[PDB]
Amino acid sequence: SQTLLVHGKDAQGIIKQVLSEVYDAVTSTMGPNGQLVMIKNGVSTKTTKDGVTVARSIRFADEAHELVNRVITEPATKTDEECGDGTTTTIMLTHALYHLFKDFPGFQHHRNIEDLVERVIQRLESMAIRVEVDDPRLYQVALTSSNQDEKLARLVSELYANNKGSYPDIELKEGVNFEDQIEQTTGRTIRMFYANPWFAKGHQGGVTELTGFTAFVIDRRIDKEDTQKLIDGVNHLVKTHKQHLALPILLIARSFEEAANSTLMQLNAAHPTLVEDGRPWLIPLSTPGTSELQDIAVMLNAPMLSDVADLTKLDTHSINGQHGQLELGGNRSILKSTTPKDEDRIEQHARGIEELLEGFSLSDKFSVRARYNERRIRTLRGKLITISVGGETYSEVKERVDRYEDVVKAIRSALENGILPGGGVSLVKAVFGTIKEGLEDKDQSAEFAKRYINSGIANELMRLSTIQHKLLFKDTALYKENGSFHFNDDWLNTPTVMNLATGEIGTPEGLGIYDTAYASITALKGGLQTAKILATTKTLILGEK
Amino acid sequence: SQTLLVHGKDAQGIIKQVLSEVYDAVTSTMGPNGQLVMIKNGVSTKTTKDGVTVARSIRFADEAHELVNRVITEPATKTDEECGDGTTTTIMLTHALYHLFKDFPGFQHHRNIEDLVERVIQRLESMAIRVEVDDPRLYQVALTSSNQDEKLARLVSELYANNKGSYPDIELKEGVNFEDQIEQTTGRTIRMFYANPWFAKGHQGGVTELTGFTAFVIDRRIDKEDTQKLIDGVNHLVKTHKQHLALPILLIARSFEEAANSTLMQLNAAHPTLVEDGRPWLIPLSTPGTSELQDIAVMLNAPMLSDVADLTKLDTHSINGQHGQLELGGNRSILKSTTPKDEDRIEQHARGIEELLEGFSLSDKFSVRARYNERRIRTLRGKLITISVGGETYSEVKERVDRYEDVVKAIRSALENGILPGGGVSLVKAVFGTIKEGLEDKDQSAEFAKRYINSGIANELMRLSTIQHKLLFKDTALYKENGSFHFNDDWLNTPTVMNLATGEIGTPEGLGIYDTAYASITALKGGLQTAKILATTKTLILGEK
Amino acid sequence: SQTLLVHGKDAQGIIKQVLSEVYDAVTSTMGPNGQLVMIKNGVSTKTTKDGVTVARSIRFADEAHELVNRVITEPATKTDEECGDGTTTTIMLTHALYHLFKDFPGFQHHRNIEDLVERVIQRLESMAIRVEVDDPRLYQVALTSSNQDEKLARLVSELYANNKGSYPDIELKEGVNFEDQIEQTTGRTIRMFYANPWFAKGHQGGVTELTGFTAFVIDRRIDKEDTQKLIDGVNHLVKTHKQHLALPILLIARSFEEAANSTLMQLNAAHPTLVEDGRPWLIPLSTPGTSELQDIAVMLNAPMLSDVADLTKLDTHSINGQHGQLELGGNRSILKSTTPKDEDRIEQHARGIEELLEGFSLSDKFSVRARYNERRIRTLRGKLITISVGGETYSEVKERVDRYEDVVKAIRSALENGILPGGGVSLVKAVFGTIKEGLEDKDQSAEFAKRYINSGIANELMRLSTIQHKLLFKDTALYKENGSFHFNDDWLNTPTVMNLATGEIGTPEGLGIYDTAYASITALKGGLQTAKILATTKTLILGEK
Ligand SMILES: Nc1ncnc2c1ncn2[C@@H]1O[C@H](COP(=O)(O)OP(=O)(O)OP(=O)(O)O)[C@@H](O)[C@H]1O
Ligand SMILES: Nc1ncnc2c1ncn2[C@@H]1O[C@H](COP(=O)(O)OP(=O)(O)OP(=O)(O)O)[C@@H](O)[C@H]1O
Ligand SMILES: Nc1ncnc2c1ncn2[C@@H]1O[C@H](COP(=O)(O)OP(=O)(O)OP(=O)(O)O)[C@@H](O)[C@H]1O
Ligand SMILES: [Mg+2]
Ligand SMILES: [Mg+2]
Ligand SMILES: [Mg+2]
Repeated sequence: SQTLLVHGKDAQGIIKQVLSEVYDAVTSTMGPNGQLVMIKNGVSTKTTKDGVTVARSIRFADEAHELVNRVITEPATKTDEECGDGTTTTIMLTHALYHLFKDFPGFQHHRNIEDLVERVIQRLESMAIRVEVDDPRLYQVALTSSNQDEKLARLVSELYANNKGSYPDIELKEGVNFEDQIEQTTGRTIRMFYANPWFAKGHQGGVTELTGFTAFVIDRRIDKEDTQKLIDGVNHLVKTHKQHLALPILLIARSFEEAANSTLMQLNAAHPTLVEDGRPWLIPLSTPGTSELQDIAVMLNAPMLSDVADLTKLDTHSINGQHGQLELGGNRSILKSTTPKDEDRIEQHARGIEELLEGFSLSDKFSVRARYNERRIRTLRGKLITISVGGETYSEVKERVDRYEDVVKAIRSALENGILPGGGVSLVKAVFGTIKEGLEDKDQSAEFAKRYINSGIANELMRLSTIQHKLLFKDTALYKENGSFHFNDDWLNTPTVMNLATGEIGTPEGLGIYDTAYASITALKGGLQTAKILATTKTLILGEK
Repeated sequence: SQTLLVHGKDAQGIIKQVLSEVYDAVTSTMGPNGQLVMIKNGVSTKTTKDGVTVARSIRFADEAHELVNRVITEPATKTDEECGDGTTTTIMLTHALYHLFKDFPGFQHHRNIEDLVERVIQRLESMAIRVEVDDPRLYQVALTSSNQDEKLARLVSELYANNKGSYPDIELKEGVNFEDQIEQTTGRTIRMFYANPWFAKGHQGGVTELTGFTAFVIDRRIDKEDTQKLIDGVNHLVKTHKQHLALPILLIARSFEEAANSTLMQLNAAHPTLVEDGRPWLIPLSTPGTSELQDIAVMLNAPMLSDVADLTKLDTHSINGQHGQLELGGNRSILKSTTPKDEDRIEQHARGIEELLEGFSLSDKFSVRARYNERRIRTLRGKLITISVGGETYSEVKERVDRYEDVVKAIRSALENGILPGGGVSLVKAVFGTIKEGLEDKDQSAEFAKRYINSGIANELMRLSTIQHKLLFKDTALYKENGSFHFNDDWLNTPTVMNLATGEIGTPEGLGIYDTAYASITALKGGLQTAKILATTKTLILGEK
Repeated sequence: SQTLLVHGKDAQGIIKQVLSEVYDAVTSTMGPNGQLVMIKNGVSTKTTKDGVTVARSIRFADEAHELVNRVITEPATKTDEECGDGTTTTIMLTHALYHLFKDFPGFQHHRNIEDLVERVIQRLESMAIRVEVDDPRLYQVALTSSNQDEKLARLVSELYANNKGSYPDIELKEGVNFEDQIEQTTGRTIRMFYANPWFAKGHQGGVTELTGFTAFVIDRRIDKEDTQKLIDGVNHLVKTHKQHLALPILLIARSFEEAANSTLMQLNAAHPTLVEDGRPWLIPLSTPGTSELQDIAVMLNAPMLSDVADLTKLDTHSINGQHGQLELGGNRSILKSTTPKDEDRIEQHARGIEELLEGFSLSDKFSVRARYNERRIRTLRGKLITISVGGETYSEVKERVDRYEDVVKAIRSALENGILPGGGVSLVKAVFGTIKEGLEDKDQSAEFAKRYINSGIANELMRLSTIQHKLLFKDTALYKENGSFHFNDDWLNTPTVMNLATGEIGTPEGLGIYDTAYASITALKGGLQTAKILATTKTLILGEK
């Protein structure tokens, strides 16, 4: 607390200090050849090469430095929390693009750097190699994202390929044995669960399996206001429409407050003739994006309802009690048995969501909105699998669980969005291409030249695409010959890289080195934003009021 | 705590230091091109360009320095809290005018600077372009005050323009979805609320809806002194005048203390024949400027009463029980159903307040006295709308709620008081107008020249009106040609600026760049005083006694 | 707390600093000639030469230095916890191999050094001399591991050799006398113990001896979820199948939570007719690697059961109550009386585990997978013995107990995995052999030369195998002649060392100086990993988040 207000040269000096320091730490771990980072936590030592673990746990002494560090880190951290294996690439570009912005000052040049890089992103978005579960490149992506795990990459891509038709939902648990072990189900993970522990079998939050139910989906949150309409709706359903009904009745909703749960507890005891072996016949279920409830409505053949008063106005046309098989739970509910008739309804709805995605724009296909609709698809069409991951020690078990989870994340987002050739090649093909497109285009060559090429940003941006390919293979066999390396036309057609596991040289395509499309795009997208913010900030305020 | 008394050279040296530091930090965030500010708060980083959020959160290490900072910050902070988008302009002029005051010392010159700038405020006040909700310039103000929000400016201007007759009262909630959602009501927000939670339906502070009531507005604050007269008045109303009475009875007042609420609770229990389904038939209501209660009286057809003893001396002439529809609440009460007979009374009372604003002086029209009276008009004639603002994250939703809030505040005060051409032009036109008006006027040129032109103040002030235009457009396409820029007669007739979003050059009128009149006027008003205060201070005291 | 982020030159310097200080301290204790280390602990002084004790309790002032010290110390400490006598070796090589990694930089050389040393490991693994309990080398191993204890080594070797057939399980107690005293039993230590103290005789955790029982092994952890099925299973067993039953019933499992134990307390009280002299007839037993319960199932003739619901569906074909003799206990249970009919079942299961080890790989034979399976064999076939260790003080008794425990750990892992000739010789033979093997082989001598010999790695790695032999005998009778020492053919065929206890010179085989194979292997394996880690670290982080 010497100076709480830092403006101008000093500010940009500290920004540049923190960036370059964070850059040298995190990039050192990149690739399988990356060098290590030892981290302190109290009385132990987590020694690692995982870039996400380095990025997250770097800390600074000065509040002003740490203020900048959080701006560089929380974008890269946030990539893996949604993607899987692509954090270090984000920080690299943040550094490279920041260095660019400062090379070309004046806030027309800045707007030209934004526009050019956004057009490079579009080339990557179009480059996306779409892939099916049959494909052996899935193994290659998983082999890439696992730091060469012969055993692991083989399991997951087999597990996806062996379910050629339905997209698997995988969960992980700490295993007891040395060997791993799999637990396949024909079950669908559903996002609903108990409102109160009383509504389970045994009356204490147990896992209630059922062989028949009659579901209803409400949109509104239920609190002290709704207590009248529940008694109206429930006694209407059991008194009038008891003929076409399979117990128990599920009331699926957004939220159930403690006032509403106590009322529905009394409604179960009101009709004790329907209580078979202790099981309550009425269960309220909660879910923590209103379309995720429409899925739940569609899965269980339940009607969609907007108000709690709508339960009175119902008929056999809208009420349909399923004779399937459900497992209600405290964390989540699981549907197992689905008749061919019910799966027919769910696939037709699943095509409808895929038909919205088919016609989305190119950049819209990599949006949050798009990834949220693909989440809904996996909920509907997707079997449940539970892998108990093993190892020699407990610490290898827990370490291996993380490397399983990174792979699962990558394979899913690979076939979802796309795949690209790795080794920092796809980035170089993209930049060098986007320059050649607008320049070769005689229509806009006039102005395209005057902004980018004429100014010299094009050639700067071309040198920066190299960074990754330099970081990986500078000081290896590939770079020993011919001083540095000639990025000529002959390379651009058939791009040579080195596999750092085996040692051999060839194309990324031939050697089997692939990145996920969503990573290297979202790295660049976030890399630009965070490079801009750093480059365009001129003031730091340390005063907690 | 070295020195607790600072006089003279040392005192002004700190003021100049603090004013220059706060200037550089805040004015860097001006315009859409504006550079950013990172702010610490514990373990997070709010990075922003909003000059308010910067201004408010600047802190200084030395107590002496922070003493002066509070004086420079609180006026600019206090502009947004009543206007919406007009804070950075305040600090700019506070700097600019401080420099003017010190350039011309001696307390005859000081008096002259005030008078000249005060006449410049009048020329701004007369430049105010009055605008209807119909007008497409409302979009242009909203667009400007939103930093180019195509979606937001369109929505709020559509919402005002679709209600061409009744001025909307908007509120904002944290929305769940990606999309926004709109909740239009035919309701008027009223400032009364429950004294005690016992008086609602269910006896715990709930939202009691009613379809009939008989209100009585009291002026005085109620405490232990008034417990006798309530029992006199209440039993007089129920025993004698029960025939012309619709329950419940509303006792609206300034403040109900805990002694009086315990008495009225017993008065409800005293007559249990009138308690219809729990609802207490007597409710005391509180409000946190006595004419706001006169509005509440006119809305509910209740008689205005000075003393609590007046409740006995009443008749069927003074008492009038409404059969409308009211919703009593803990934060505020709302009236929805109003019979065309009632809105005939309310509109006539609304015109009567507009009668006072028509004939007010020009400088009186921008006062607090004026704006408070306009607050009354919106309480009387105004529908209620509640927008649940959405987005991708929680932080974007809360970020976007403020940008909604700032646009609403602007649009309201735009049509309320006026609209001016932005881009720091209007200020130049104002100063170059005021100097020429007094100079060209044959009657007062003899003395006008001797004060302002001969002493050199006019030329100083002419240069300072440029400050805003220079900060925005220096280092751009507009200032590149011909060194600096020529503010000649050719410019004053048709003033050129640069739209910083698009990059094209033109008039503020032609490009659609508009500041609110109340902002740029209250920026100057506040600029002068605060500049005066800083320039006319020669002693700082730090001692907590 | 000056800097929390150490990168590059600074990082490697501290690693080298710490390694070379930890090397100097621990290696000085090596062999019987080793020099001493005094260690503080509050208000006393443990003065020692046992390398494990040195390494573990070395600390550093700077957090950065202690960060690295944990990485050097935790591997060698973790050798003796499983192996017995082999920590200083591990550190010695960690130093040596680190040195090598730095001499040959560039990460193709790093992969070469690994592959070469990995083949040196294989040659040691093949050099492993397998040994029977009858053999007099077991004494020679013990003699080495005890720093020459004539009285101790003789006992433990005599103890294993007198039980020529069954592998003795040894435990230790602090004795009262000067002399040692032994307590032989025909008892088998079993890993089950009381869930709750209520289930023992006297109802407070006592040692309940039984002469008849009927055991049942459950796989799952038992908590509040399983309380229904236990009452279903227990009353099914006692009501239906009471004829073929010997009390008490033992419910062996993974874990019994306090909800399940309170249920079984009521089930004993439910049938008081079967309570003979206080003893509860139903005991739940817990165990803190799923195949160890299959051993417990086989030892007691109990059926293996996955679910708790399986107890209902049972028959005389699956149920068999033993009429042996068991001793239940708080820490562990003990089986004494086993009929020849039972031991036939247990020996056949033991051979079945051994037939898995017959068919393992050479490198897999030294795995934790292998060592866990061999732990199962000793539990099955293995008589119990308890030695109360004596001495002249309390401190010598406790000192001597550790040296017993090292010899037991060594002798067990010697005959388990193998024996090698000590005096640092087998390391020199292995390295000098592995070089000559690949070189001599005309098939691969083309490339083997190009990688290892031509580069100079071979000659460096050969020099480093000397390290151990140099540190023992440099500055002795063996090294005084001929300046340094010639490691020619003549030596390799008959490798001369010195017995530092006597003084005389001869072969390690002849003098009787033998290392445990598992030690000098797992030292090298660990030395390579930890050298690599140290040599490939270029970032230290001290930030406590
Ligand atoms: N065998 C290989 N040969 C060459 N390059 C490889 C190989 N495996 C991975 N890469 C490259 O290394 C880069 C990925 O590095 P790495 O996985 O260490 O960091 P990241 O994916 O950016 O972030 P994270 O720490 O989340 O994994 C990719 O550009 C990829 O092409
Ligand atoms: N597209 C544009 N082109 C040119 N000038 C613009 C544009 N948009 C806004 N401005 C100018 O920016 C100034 C307003 O600055 P800004 O909105 O950053 O701060 P403020 O309104 O003083 O306070 P606050 O921080 O509360 O918004 C006005 O003078 C206006 O003319
Ligand atoms: N009488 C002896 N003559 C020659 N060498 C010996 C003799 N006794 C032991 N050694 C050698 O000394 C080495 C063992 O030393 P030491 O027991 O101090 O190391 P360590 O086993 O790694 O440490 P710790 O026993 O604390 O785990 C072996 O190489 C062994 O061959
Ligand atoms: Mg990874
Ligand atoms: Mg604003
Ligand atoms: Mg020892």
